[PDB]
Amino acid sequence: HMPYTIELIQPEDGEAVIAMLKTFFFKAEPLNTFLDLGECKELEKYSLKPLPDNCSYKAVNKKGEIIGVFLNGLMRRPSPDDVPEKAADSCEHPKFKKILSLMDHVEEQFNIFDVYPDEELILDGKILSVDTNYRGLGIAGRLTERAYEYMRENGINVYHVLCSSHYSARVMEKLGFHEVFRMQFADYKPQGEVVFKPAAPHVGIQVMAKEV
Ligand SMILES: CC(=O)SCCNC(=O)CCNC(=O)[C@H](O)C(C)(C)COP(=O)(O)OP(=O)(O)OC[C@H]1O[C@@H](n2cnc3c(N)ncnc32)[C@H](O)[C@@H]1OP(=O)(O)O
Repeated sequence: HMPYTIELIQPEDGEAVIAMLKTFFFKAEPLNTFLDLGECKELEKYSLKPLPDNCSYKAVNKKGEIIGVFLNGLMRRPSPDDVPEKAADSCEHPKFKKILSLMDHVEEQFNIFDVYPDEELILDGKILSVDTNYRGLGIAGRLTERAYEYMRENGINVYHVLCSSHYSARVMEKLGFHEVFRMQFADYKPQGEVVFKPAAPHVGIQVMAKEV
């Protein structure tokens, strides 16, 4: 029950975070749904990568249950010659590899520091999820406000969130973000042919940003 606390997520919390995301987050993602992604250990491992950056937050109720998370990573301004490690490289899951390959392609097509060339460090919002028993109560907004406190404490001015869902992008707009980059699924043809055709409201990847 409530009030809930908002706390820093520790690496120890990884199993509990994954359990929560399986019930409330992963199955709602449109690319996951389009591919009919089953149980996917690679997705779970990839989802936990931001935690050691020590800027991910959990909402925890009076029973000690995680009822919301906002997983965040830190993004440092790249040098022109830096090449990012391809996430899809060495992925063993063929369906999930297609998703990571698209993520790598977005990274090659758009650099957030082209929008913000004077910024040295940007906060990267990766996964925002709230328990379906506790939605409409402002938990997402308070998780986001906790990240604003991290940003103020550390001199970070820009919050970046990549969305694969039209509905996710609108949630971020309601939270005060704006779109800075779009790539339509209909235009993503890495080997000459379309790979993704999710349900109609989902037109493409939308990168959202907020100056805070
Ligand atoms: C980085 C990212 O992943 S972007 C974040 C998007 N995440 C997701 O889409 C995961 C699935 N959805 C969720 O986990 C949640 O619905 C969230 C995170 C989008 C919203 O969390 P909440 O704590 O409910 O946020 P909040 O209280 O502000 O409600 C947001 C809106 O959802 C609507 N809503 C109400 N009940 C529900 C429900 N059961 N499911 C979805 N949305 C609901 C509310 O009416 C509210 O509308 P408004 O913004 O016009 O006022």
